[PDB]
Amino acid sequence: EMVDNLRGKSGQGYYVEMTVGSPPQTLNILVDTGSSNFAVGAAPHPFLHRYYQRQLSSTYRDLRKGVYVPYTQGKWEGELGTDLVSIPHGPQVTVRANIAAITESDKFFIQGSNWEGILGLAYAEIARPDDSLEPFFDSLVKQTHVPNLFSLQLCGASVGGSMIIGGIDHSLYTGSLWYTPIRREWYYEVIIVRVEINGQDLKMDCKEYNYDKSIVDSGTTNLRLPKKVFEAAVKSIKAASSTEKFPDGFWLGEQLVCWQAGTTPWNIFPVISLYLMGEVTQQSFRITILPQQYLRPVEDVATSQDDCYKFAISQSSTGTVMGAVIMEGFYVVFDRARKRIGFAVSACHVHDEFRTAAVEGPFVTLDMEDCGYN
Ligand SMILES: CCNc1cc(C(=O)N[C@@H](Cc2ccccc2)[C@H](O)CNCc2cccc(C(F)(F)F)c2)cc(N2CCCCS2(=O)=O)c1
Ligand SMILES: CCNc1cc(C(=O)N[C@@H](Cc2ccccc2)[C@H](O)CNCc2cccc(C(F)(F)F)c2)cc(N2CCCCS2(=O)=O)c1
Repeated sequence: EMVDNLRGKSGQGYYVEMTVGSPPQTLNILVDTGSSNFAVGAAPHPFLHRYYQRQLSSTYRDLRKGVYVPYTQGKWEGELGTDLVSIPHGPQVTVRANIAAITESDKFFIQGSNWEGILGLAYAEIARPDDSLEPFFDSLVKQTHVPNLFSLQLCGASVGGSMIIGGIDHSLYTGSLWYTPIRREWYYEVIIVRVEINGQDLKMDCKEYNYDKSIVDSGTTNLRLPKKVFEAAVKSIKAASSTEKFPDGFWLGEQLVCWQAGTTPWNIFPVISLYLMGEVTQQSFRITILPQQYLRPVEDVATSQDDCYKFAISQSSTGTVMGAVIMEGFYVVFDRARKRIGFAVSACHVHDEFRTAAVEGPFVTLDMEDCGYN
């Protein structure tokens, strides 16, 4: 019943159907492993087709406290309250949860996205205004018998996939699940120990990859990399693809790259391997990313004699973000109960006739260095 319960549009997040209030008001809610506030449009906005109407809910309780959340992209402010929340195509559970009723926003809501709010699935430590505001998943686990785990299978304008709450769906992946420790419970923080491009080690001190943290973030589109890592990665991708030359603006995400329909030269773009810390000392596994992931298609009927793409790798000053383009085609298990994140090749994994996304291990290094930045 939970399979294929996610929809989206490319670059605009994946959402699940939810209800808030009693009687239930149906809203589409963006699934975000990169924050911890459950928030819903609660006043008219140019890009909202619908919004939460507190006055129509018998079960609403105002908490008499405002809240402000600035993301990497977008920001909102609203009023805290609590109400009943359900997931019609999730576990047949309903919980009373904290809800931020958004009454003002700036570059948050997206024209044509089909979602009206956001479900922050990370830990209390990064909830606003502070960690006493219990996140939704914590409320769900406490109030129901749901096991303390969820999994996301994001598939690659319309996109889809599945969120499985309280379990692992074996029909959604092949091969082995490989686990990386959640380093600290705030974001879903993990450790990258090695990066390869086109099979060639980037050859940096591994702490650089995690300056100042690395996170798994379904709510962010791109692979985001620390400046020094971004610059080295762009250099390596440019070199591997040097049979064709693209404008500087493409590499900065300012510009599209386009080819005649059906002729995208995938083979000239390299594979990227991120090695994630294993559960055992100096052991790791790698997830391999194809250009079908990091060249994000941009749908536009005006450009449709062509296939056009945005470079979905960008610079960060706040550490690494493994966003949606990285997660797509993997089955990603957020095993909160065992403080670990599992990766496997998903049922909707990306591949062509030459190459495929992969999750492979184990790998061993003799280097005794801790790759964590702090
Ligand atoms: C899905 C919408 N496209 C993008 C969304 C976000 C982003 O900030 N996502 C946050 C949720 C969100 C979803 C939809 C619209 C707007 C925001 C996600 O929560 C960020 N997670 C890290 C974070 C950063 C700062 C504060 C917090 C806090 F914890 F919530 F406070 C979390 C970033 C982003 N990037 C920056 C542009 C250039 C492209 S990008 O991918 O590099 C593209
Ligand atoms: C904090 C829980 N609010 C509420 C919980 C339930 C309830 O009975 N939940 C059961 C599932 C359900 C889903 C949708 C409609 C009706 C029922 C659930 O199976 C009960 N689980 C045991 C339980 C009961 C009470 C408290 C708790 C708790 F875990 F301690 F919180 C658990 C109903 C409810 N209301 C529905 C609108 C109209 C009035 S209401 O108060 O009855 C508020």
